[PDB]
This record gives sequence, structure tokens and C-alpha cells, in this order.
Amino acid sequence: LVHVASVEKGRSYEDFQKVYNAIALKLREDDEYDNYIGYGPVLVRLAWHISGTWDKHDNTGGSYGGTYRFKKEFNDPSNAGLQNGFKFLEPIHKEFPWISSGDLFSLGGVTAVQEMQGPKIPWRCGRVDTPEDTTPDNGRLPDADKDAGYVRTFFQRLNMNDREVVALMGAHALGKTHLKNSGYEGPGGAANNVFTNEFYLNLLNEDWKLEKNDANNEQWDSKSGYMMLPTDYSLIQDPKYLSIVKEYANDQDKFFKDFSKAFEKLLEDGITFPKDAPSPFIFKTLEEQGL
Ligand code: HEM
Repeated sequence: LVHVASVEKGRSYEDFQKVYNAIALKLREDDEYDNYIGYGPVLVRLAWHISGTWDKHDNTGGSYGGTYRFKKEFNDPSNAGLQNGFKFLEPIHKEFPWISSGDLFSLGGVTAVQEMQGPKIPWRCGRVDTPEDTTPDNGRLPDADKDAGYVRTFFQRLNMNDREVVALMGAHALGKTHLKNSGYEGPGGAANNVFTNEFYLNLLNEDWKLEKNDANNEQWDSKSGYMMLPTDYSLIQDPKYLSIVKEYANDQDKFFKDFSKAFEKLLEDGITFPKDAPSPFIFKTLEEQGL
């Protein structure tokens, strides 16, 4: 496969900035979801799960085809709970029927991070919806019950190296795990709907205790009321990953700069951009626009 980026016919920066402004205004408004966490966390988890099916060996999966819209990917056990992020974005797709599904699912993630006080993420338009038979089979998304060796081997299929993997995993400060979705339960820190380096600081400063939860799965619990997954806890058990965790814990700006670069790379894997294509757009936040 080659997947060439094609701009939605006739659309420019200001059209996309209107879809972003509409996702951000609805984030402001539906602030009660999941005990007042808001939809920001499930929207960046939707943007990474539609991108994480990519396989570098044959160019299949990835964000291009917007295939989550199909039953097979939608009903994938690893995608339980993302139906909430889909339902949120659906009125917005009726308001802007011209934007592709992959472009909308991925911009939902960019909007959520920037509106949660994260770094600016450059975003590129051009994904094209593809047929139901291009939909990737289930089982390409990662297990939580595993170690640092599995994590490194997994992220190599998306050719993400160590620093990219540690920066990307910093998004687990956001939101929480839910027992009925994944068999895990609990938050990862205090500020779980503001984007900060808190995941790293909690992983270095809490007194973590291994326990089984109500689903019979193990997780790392702390006195404070926080939890970490086995794969999260892996980042301080591996010596290469641990020097990077310490770097981000001492420097949130370096974390922002590296998360920005890696999240964009994750959203654009498997897509060729012609050089006639527009440069990546930097969207303004509501606040920047006075809205
Ligand atoms: C080895 C990698 C990863 C594994 C095994 C993993 C696993 C999980 C699991 C089990 C949950 C809880 C789901 C639930 O019960 O609702 C979760 C939540 C979440 N994940 Fe990951 N994750 C990984 C990588 C990432 C990456 C790379 C991102 C983002 C760049 C990400 C973002 C999120 C977000 C934001 C949540 C919170 C969702 C919410 O509050 O509803 N994860 N993850």
C-alpha cells in the first residue's frame, strides 16, 4: 500500500480551524462526563487507537482510512469505552460533512491536548476514507499486563524508538482506567484533565504496591489513591526508559517538545504527503481567539 494524502476539496486553514473551534466548544460544554474529568482524555485515547493499528511492514492500518467507523474495528475488545468519544464527535461530523473520518478522529486528539493546556501539536490534513475491507483485523493494539521488553518490541512495529515511547506514555497522566472497559481501575495522579509531567513524577515519587484488583488483574497501587499499569511500571524497571522518565520529571518543557513531535509522528504514520500539500497547520486555542 501507498496512501497518498488528498486535501478535502477546496478547504483551507480557516475551515479546519472551525472544526477545531467546534470540538473545543463542546469540550467546554460537556464538562460533566466521567465524574467531571470531561471528554479530553477519551478523545486523545481515540486518536492513538485509530493510529496504533499501523504496521510498517505492509503499510496496513494507521489513521488514514478512518476504518474505526466499521463494525470490526469499532467492536474490537481493545477499543471498549471509545464509543463515548465517537458519540461526542458525531454531531460535529454532521455540522462539517466534508471532513474525512481519519482527519476528524485525529484532530479530536490534537484539540483535546491543546485545550488541556498541552503543547501545540502541528496537524496535517489529507486522510481519505477507505472501504470496509481495508479495516485491520483485531489484535494489533498492545496488552497492559506485560513488561518493558514487550513495550519496546511493540512500538518498533510503529517505528517509535525509546524516547518517543516514553514521551507518548506521558499521556497516561490524563483520565483513568475503568474496570468495565479494560479490567483495570483507577486514576494515575491528581491533575487528570490538565496536561503536565505528572505521570513521571508519580512514577518516581510514589510508594507503589503490587495488588490484584476486582477483575483479577495486577496493578501497581499507591497510598495516595493512584494506579499504574504493569506496562507503565515497566518504564522504571528498564534502565534506558528510566533515564528518560527522570529527564521529563525534571523538565516539563522538554517533555512537551518531545510529546509534540512524537504524537504528530504517530498520527501521520503510513501516509505519504506530496510536496504540493499544505505545510502542517498550528491551530489557535479558544483562549487565543477570545472565544
Ligand atoms: C503500551 C501502551 C499502552 C497500553 C497497554 C495502554 C493501555 C491503556 C489502558 C488499559 C487504559 C484504560 C482504558 C479504560 O479502561 O478505559 C488506557 C487509558 C488511556 N490511554 Fe493508554 N495505553 C498505552 C499507550 C497509550 C498511548 C501511547 C496514549 C496516548 C498517546 C495513551 C492514552 C490513553 C489515555 C489518554 C487514556 C485515558 C482514557 C480515559 O480516561 O478514558 N495510551 N490505556
